[PDB]
Amino acid sequence: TGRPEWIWLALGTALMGLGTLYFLVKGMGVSDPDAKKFYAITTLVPAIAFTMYLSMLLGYGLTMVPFGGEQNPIYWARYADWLFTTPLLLLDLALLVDADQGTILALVGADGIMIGTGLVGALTKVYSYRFVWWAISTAAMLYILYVLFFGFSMRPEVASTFKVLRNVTVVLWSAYPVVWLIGSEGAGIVPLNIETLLFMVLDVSAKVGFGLILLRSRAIFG
Amino acid sequence: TGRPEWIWLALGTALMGLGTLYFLVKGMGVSDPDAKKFYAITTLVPAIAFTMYLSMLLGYGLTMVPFGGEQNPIYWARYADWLFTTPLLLLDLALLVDADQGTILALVGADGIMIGTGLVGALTKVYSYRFVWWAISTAAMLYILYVLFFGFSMRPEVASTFKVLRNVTVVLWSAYPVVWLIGSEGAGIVPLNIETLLFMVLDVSAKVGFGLILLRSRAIFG
Amino acid sequence: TGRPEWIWLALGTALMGLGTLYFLVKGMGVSDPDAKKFYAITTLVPAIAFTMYLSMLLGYGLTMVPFGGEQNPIYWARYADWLFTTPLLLLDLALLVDADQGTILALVGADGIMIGTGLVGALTKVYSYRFVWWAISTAAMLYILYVLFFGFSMRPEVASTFKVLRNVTVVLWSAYPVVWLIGSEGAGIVPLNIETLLFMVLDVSAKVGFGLILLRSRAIFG
Ligand SMILES: CC(C)CCCCCCCCCCCC[C@H](C)CCCCCCCC(C)C
Ligand SMILES: CC(C)CCCCCCCCCCCC[C@H](C)CCCCCCCC(C)C
Ligand SMILES: CC(C)CCCCCCCCCCCC[C@H](C)CCCCCCCC(C)C
Ligand SMILES: *C/C=C(C)/C=C/C=C(C)/C=C/C1=C(C)CCCC1(C)C
Ligand SMILES: *C/C=C(C)/C=C/C=C(C)/C=C/C1=C(C)CCCC1(C)C
Ligand SMILES: *C/C=C(C)/C=C/C=C(C)/C=C/C1=C(C)CCCC1(C)C
Repeated sequence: TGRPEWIWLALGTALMGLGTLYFLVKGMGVSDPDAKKFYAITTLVPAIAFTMYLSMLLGYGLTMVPFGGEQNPIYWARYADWLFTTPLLLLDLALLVDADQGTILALVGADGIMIGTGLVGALTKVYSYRFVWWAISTAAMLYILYVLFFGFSMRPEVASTFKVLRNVTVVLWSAYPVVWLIGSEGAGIVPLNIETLLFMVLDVSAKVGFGLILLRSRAIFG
Repeated sequence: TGRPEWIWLALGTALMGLGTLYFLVKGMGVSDPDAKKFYAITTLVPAIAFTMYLSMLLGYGLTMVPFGGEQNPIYWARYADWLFTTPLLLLDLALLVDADQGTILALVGADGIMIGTGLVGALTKVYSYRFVWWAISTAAMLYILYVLFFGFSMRPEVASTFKVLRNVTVVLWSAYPVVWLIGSEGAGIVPLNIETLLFMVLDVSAKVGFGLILLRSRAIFG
Repeated sequence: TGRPEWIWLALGTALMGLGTLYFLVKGMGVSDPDAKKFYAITTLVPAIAFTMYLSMLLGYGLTMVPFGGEQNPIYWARYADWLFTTPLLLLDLALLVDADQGTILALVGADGIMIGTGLVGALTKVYSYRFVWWAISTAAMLYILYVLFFGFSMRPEVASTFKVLRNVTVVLWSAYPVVWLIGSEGAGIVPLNIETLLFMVLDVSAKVGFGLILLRSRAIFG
């Protein structure tokens, strides 16, 4: 459309759609209950992202936020996506290593706090306070990354695949607060069309790339 | 009130209230943990619907959506209801057959996608796009119905009761996308007062009728 | 600020922040899975409350509701807090006594209904109807309190600690509907600044006070 970022929302929509259908077909036939869990979780993630990319593409998931005395285009639908998809991604990791339930609840809840405070930050009209929310969200993120690294006799296959996905997760997720900070939600140093591209690349990598690694491994089978 | 559909919202409120109190009294005394689960799930469903029917009745759960250059009355509270009640209904089925957790997560998540995209569709102001959301929601519904039919040594009692509730579920749930399509959210072929009646009959049947079948069966006891 | 209630939102923010960091440090080193659960649940509760107290403090979690022909300041962020923190508090109790899953689902769902109907009540513009929602919410609360008292061979340590926390819970939670009723959401007999103080004292007691009791007990360890 007239939104220069449309192309990246259209490509992200397509790529998440295609990944969803690929993982859907792929899990057909799986009967191993353990594998079934990883397929469900991992197919749902880009399915949800598909819908929220489409909602941005069609303009539904966009709102205007006044701050710095301008009308700032804020794509709120990203936060509806991440609210569900990031705990699911963490559940994939958590099930892989057979985490304690207390650790899973710590992780999902810290994640909720991460996304929810990112959303408040995204919609806050007092510019300096936006970054207070950014910082609290970032602290939740660092708690999560901490736990993925220092809170965890897995069969070697589990350990191997977990170590790869953990490294994928730390590197990609750590980029999100930077993109937000430099983009239109934060300091406005990078234009929205380039921010939207950055988040498209991260999201497809963190969802479809991550799931391709995971669903290809024997680590998911009993 | 001045809303011709008020009578059907009032009757639905009453019928969901009465079913809630009936199942509440009925489960008094149940000590079998397995039965306790089916009572909790099944009592909660019309309790939630009661509150959302009342919110429509009092006017809180109604908003105006501009599309086709008119101010279209959209009852959004139905989606808050269904967001919680339809996965609970699926959990009842899922527990009955002792489904794998991966299958339960596939089902709840597809359901979330179904209702959430129905909600986006209901609130979308570009008329043609409303039906894009309808179609995606319908595809999620067909996934769910698929799984209820082709994804599942139950004691005979389980199998019998499941087969009945599964048939109830496919027939009633499949009617919802049609009512939406022909009613005020979609093509506007049927007036809101008749749509509201249709959804009242479906909802009471899918909640109170379904639970009467289920809670009467010995299938719910260990 | 210019909001006389700011001091109590600032103190509540600080006290919930400090309790969160205290329980965080405290649970460092716990390896007992059972204890890990109670720490996660119990650290998350004031963490969430911290964010929602800060959102009120900064003005984000405040909206104006027209009712009685005035513009009534309503802090909606309390309901986002409680929506998550009150079922977590109930989960702490429920895990302590090893409740049946059916009882946990009854409790979380009644709780959802309690907070959600409180929220509708808080945002309803027809003044008399506000108290219809109050009453339904209160009925959900009384169901919960009922179950905490009459629905439950625990090791003596469990029983002791549960009896204390149950008594803490009944007394503090029962005060919330009264504060709402007499305060700015309800009859307007007590000013918002005094209401905000009352809820600050209850919240800190029900979260940080409750968790101090719980996390100090050996009841949380296998
Ligand atoms: C059969 C497998 C390999 C997957 C094909 C399904 C299609 C959709 C997603 C697949 C590609 C993603 C690889 C993961 C990592 C990346 C960093 C993706 C970032 C996107 C950038 C654009 C590059 C081209 C693509 C169209 C694949
Ligand atoms: C004791 C049992 C039978 C239930 C009585 C509790 C009352 C409320 C619901 C009970 C009736 C519902 C039967 C399920 C199926 C139906 C298709 C219901 C659709 C509603 C249509 C109106 C018919 C009359 C009613 C008032 C029951
Ligand atoms: C190490 C322990 C004791 C806790 C210290 C962490 C700090 C924050 C919360 C601790 C205090 C709360 C006690 C629970 C009960 C109360 C009724 C709290 C209500 C608050 C009223 C203000 C009183 C002073 C306070 C600043 C503690
Ligand atoms: C599917 C997409 C994923 C994996 C997205 C991850 C998003 C985050 C890790 C976001 C983090 C943020 C912060 C740490 C700071 C505030 C802004 C956020 C929400 C972008
Ligand atoms: C308690 C009520 C129940 C069982 C409601 C079920 C609702 C659905 C199956 C709704 C389905 C829809 C679609 C498939 C298409 C878009 C519109 C919906 C949300 C009405
Ligand atoms: C962390 C805070 C807690 C424990 C808050 C508890 C809140 C309640 C028990 C609220 C109850 C309410 C009703 C029973 C009636 C309507 C108003 C409410 C939501 C304040």
